[PDB]
Amino acid sequence: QSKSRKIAILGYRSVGKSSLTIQFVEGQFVDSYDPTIENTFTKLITVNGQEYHLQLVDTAAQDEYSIFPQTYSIDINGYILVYSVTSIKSFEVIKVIHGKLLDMVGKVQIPIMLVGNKKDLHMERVISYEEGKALAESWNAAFLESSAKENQTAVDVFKRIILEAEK
Ligand SMILES: Nc1nc2c(ncn2[C@@H]2O[C@H](COP(=O)(O)OP(=O)(O)OP(=O)(O)O)[C@@H](O)[C@H]2O)c(=O)[nH]1
Ligand SMILES: [Mg+2]
Repeated sequence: QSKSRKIAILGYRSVGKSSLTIQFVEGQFVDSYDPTIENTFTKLITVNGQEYHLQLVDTAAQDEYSIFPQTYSIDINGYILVYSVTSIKSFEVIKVIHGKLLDMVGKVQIPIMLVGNKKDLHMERVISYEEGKALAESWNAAFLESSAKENQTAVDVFKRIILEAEK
């Protein structure tokens, strides 16, 4: 009765894939990392009374040239696509990533959500809320903005991808 989830987090370099994950897992914010290394965390959380066993695959940076597999993994229960509100490139890239992710997964019922991270960097935003939101809507995906400095926003990200898979 203790549910299980493997979640993959995707996106361009330095968008905050690791920071969000670490903030959600260890409750702290970090200034540096090992960019091209894949990392996997385990985290237990109770969402609405139900206990979930979480595996979080913090993938290495990908761009428009990264190879996406042609076939999905059964054991992966959902995908978080991250970009930074401070980087146009990361936004262009997350669209390419969604594209290649959709080729890989086909019609299979595995949730994909979109996260615009670094919302706390007000003076460096180059992507509006409406643009991320409308992109997500065009994908029939969920959308949140987040800051890896703000624990509750990282919580809301993972909670939402879990809830999508229950839908
Ligand atoms: N202010 C602010 N800085 C952030 C936020 N998220 C990440 N950063 C910073 O952005 C830089 C990149 O963060 P990472 O978590 O390493 O990004 P990443 O997606 O894991 O990048 P790769 O591992 O290279 O793929 C780091 O210096 C972080 O401290 C955020 O939400 N707000
Ligand atoms: Mg990473």
